Amino acid sequence: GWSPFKYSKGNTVTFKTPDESSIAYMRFRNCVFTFTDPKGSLHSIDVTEVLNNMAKGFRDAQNPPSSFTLGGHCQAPLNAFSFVLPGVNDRATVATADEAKKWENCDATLTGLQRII
Amino acid sequence: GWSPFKYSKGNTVTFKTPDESSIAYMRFRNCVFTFTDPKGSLHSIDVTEVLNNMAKGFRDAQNPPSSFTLGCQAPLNAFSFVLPGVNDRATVATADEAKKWENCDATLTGLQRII
Repeated sequence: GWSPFKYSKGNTVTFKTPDESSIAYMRFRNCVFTFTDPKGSLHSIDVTEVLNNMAKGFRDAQNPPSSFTLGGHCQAPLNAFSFVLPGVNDRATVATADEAKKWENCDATLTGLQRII
Repeated sequence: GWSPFKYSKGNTVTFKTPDESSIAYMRFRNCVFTFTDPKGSLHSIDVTEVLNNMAKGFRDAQNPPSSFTLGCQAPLNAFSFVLPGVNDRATVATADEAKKWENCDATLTGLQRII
């Protein structure tokens, strides 16, 4: 059965199987990343397949993990840049660490449903 | 005020000012790119700022055109805009997989105006 989840700005976003079985069988539906920009406007994007692809990336793991964490190598907390919306928060549109500094107090949320098959 | 537009699969997508003025003053609102994948599932993306950014690319021009065309030019198709994780080049990375998208539907709707 599907289980909704909700993360907010600053969360370390870790997705875990309920019984420590393999993360590669974790599936997602209706996942929406929402954020504000420095002018205060809202942006949203469906990131369901990004998340499904992340779980499927563990298919070949010999020692299969029971979780995966969004940050990357530094478990980067959820912020306006956690998922790319082309034209808004991509590094062509925000091409500097200084330019990205303006987005430091913008809100961000991640909601969706997960399950294991 | 804002004017609606709508483009369908295989249309040549050209945005044109109505008075032959510079296209760098065209702006967009509520632009959504929708497409189907080879399995039949529907996908959508907000492409409002992608389109604003194309128009903005003409701000510095000495002799700006009165139009720009999504593009030589490629008619609207499932790859006309990128939805990360679905139709990007890391996800559809081989020629046999790309071929499966050839018949997929694609639609572009939004509002436009001169500012």
